[PDB]
Amino acid sequence: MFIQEPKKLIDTGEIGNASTGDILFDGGNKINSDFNAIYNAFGDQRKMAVANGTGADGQIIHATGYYQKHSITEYATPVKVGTRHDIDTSTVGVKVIIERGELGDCVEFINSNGSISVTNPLTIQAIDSIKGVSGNLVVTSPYSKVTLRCISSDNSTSVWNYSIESMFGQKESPAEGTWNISTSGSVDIPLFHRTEYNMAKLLVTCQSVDGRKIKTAEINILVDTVNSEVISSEYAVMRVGNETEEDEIANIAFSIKENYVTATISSSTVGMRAAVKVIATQKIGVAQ
Amino acid sequence: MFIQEPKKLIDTGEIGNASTGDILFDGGNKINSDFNAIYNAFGDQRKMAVANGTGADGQIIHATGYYQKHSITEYATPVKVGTRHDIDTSTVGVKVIIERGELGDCVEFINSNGSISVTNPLTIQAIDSIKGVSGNLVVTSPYSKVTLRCISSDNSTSVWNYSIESMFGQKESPAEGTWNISTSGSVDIPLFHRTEYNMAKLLVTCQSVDGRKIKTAEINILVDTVNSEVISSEYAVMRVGNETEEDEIANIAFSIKENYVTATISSSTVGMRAAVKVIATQKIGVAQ
Amino acid sequence: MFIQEPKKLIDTGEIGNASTGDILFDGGNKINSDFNAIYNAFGDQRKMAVANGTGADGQIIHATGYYQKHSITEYATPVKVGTRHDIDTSTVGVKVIIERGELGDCVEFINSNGSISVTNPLTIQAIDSIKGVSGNLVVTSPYSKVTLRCISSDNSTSVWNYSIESMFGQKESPAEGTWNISTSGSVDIPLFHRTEYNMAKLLVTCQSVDGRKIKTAEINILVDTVNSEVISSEYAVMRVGNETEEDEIANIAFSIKENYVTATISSSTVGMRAAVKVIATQKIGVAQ
Repeated sequence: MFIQEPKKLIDTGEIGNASTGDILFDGGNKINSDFNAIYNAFGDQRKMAVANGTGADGQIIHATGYYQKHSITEYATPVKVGTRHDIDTSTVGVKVIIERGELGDCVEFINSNGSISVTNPLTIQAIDSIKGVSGNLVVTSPYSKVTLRCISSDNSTSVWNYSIESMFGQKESPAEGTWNISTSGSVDIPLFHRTEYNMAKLLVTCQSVDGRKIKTAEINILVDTVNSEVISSEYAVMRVGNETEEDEIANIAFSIKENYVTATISSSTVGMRAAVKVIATQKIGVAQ
Repeated sequence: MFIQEPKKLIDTGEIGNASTGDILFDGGNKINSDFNAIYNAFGDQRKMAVANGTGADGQIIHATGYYQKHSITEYATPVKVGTRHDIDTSTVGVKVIIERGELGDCVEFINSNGSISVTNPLTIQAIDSIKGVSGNLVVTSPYSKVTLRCISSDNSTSVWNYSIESMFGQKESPAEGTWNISTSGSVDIPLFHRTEYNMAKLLVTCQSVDGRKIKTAEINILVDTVNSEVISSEYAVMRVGNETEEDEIANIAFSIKENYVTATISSSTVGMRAAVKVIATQKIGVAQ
Repeated sequence: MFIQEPKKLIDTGEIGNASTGDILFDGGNKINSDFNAIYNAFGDQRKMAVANGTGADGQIIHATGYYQKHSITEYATPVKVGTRHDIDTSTVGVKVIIERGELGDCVEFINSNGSISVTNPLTIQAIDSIKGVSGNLVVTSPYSKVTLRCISSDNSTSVWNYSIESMFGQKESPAEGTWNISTSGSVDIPLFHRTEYNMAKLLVTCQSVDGRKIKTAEINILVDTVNSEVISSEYAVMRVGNETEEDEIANIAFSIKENYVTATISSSTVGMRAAVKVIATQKIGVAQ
């Protein structure tokens, strides 16, 4: 691997005190050290073995950043903080050890070839320990994104915590916010175009300006594109200021309006607010 | 657009072999090429048209990175790997083509002005193909964040996969971990301050040290701030080592303790563990 | 704090017109300015107080980027766009003000020591305003990740929107895609290895090639590792082209096959498609 050297700056404090040759040589080397540091942090390090990362196929600065591909033997020694790794466990699980860190230090892993599995896992040992983990962190989720951050260092205590996420998938939410129920006692909230999702899950919480009346409900909806309708299933309903055990406080209905799956929320109570959030969706794609 | 040139390094191998003029000119140009490469990867490229990105309003290095605003005509030719784009489909949908990639290569898109929609979409063609997609990837989610990564190259096979997420929203989880049920047979787990959310959804899974007894349940809770209480709706309950079809294995209750919405988990069985995770929340904000 | 100066480039347009001393001094200073800009955007700025960030413990380029630790007095003045902050509200809540932005400008916050709470919050004022927020954005979620992006500038209107996420947690999805139901009328979809999760939540949507028949359902499953079985709870079922109010359109079953929790989907209708997505999971870890 390439272990950069800290930042070097040109000592302009000299020059009319050390002739050219000496200054240009010392300067250039410092400049090269710095650029190699930067380029290797945002570019493929495997290219250093060729013209020191120069040439027509030399290193480039990736705006998206870069995750290094290192070999098993290279992971025999602790990885530096701030580094990024694209793990390959295709032929065998790999273990990575992270040097002791300091508050905020971070190391991120990616799994572009999806080799991570239970038999060929990504084992991570963060010098000292990982919170909520006994010993090493064993990652078995293919095509995953693992982020480790140091949440406590001071002195003799270097503790890290982590996050694990899928590199891919449709995670977007088509709608999230709060809307007022107009004096007319009803409000339409466009969720998404009829063609974007087949199914969606939302949470709806309606509360009066004084918080005396409030209702919350979870709703799964199915988009029936052929009949231009939307089927819904509301459950886990909870209310507080309901005058009667029959009084809804707020009713939620669905339909397609202007080609947009739409939530229509109405209520008797005046000055009712309604928070609407889509927390999941499903779109039938193409098999395989 | 600005298409950087690979990394260039100063040939200190010369100097006391090529006079100053030649070395300073060749050096400076290389230095400028490199810095332009870096600055354009982390800064606004539209500024290059002014003093080559210099001046009081010249380019700067964004620690957060930067997403370039390019024109339609500029997207007529394949985009390089490692680039970032802030898409604008306000007047018309835009198509972007990504050059053939290699394992790990990445390209990320953002939609700051929220112009993406079904009529003015973001169409992406990743040289060769995108997994789970027939032809081009058509993005219609406004204010979205799209990430494309190459998951297979080798030779004649350049396949990419993608992720789509919302740029905005409250996605945080107020609590996730595992707690022991003390010998007293009960444990309180603070979830969040009474004022942070009106509604929350959690998953609870309790298992004995030997895995003979286990229960899982999903729970939606409503924070009644006025009466300082928390209403709950537990469902999808599943158990395995239940001695009786009336034996709960573990009971979950909610209330406000010390002003924190709190989960109280108790069980007869000794040595019971309980995993608690909040997978969704809803907070009534301000309309509009 | 360190407020970088815009990009500076070496004026090769001179040299055989201004002797060495003048060019090397002016050049070096520009080079240093640029590198300080880069290093301070991707490295610890607190090190500038020592040898200007040089030395054996000097600044380094973090591939993961870096989030600066600034003091209360330093936040008395507006923060520049593109900066990253690791907030510390351990002794008192801190307020940060963001200078007016332009479309796409971004500022990101992290909370490595988890000091953020309701009593010691992170208050953010984005010059002009934040959408869906009345006044300042008040963050009370510990160990959070806050991202602010400018979604509208033009002229007199500088509006921002934000996202809040947990820095840590297991958020990965073990499976998401679409599968064809073979002519045999049944398909097995491996979800994850039996040891990865104790509980999972999935959404399943099956639709015929012509969209006349379709069913959607939400399912929570519990992995019974001791008996090598999987218990399930299917609900919120919705159908459209059901010939009978008893006709399922598609049946979903679960079990462990080859040691992988597996979904088995079967249907009478020919040419049925099935979208399967795991939107939540729970793994019993170690208490504390």
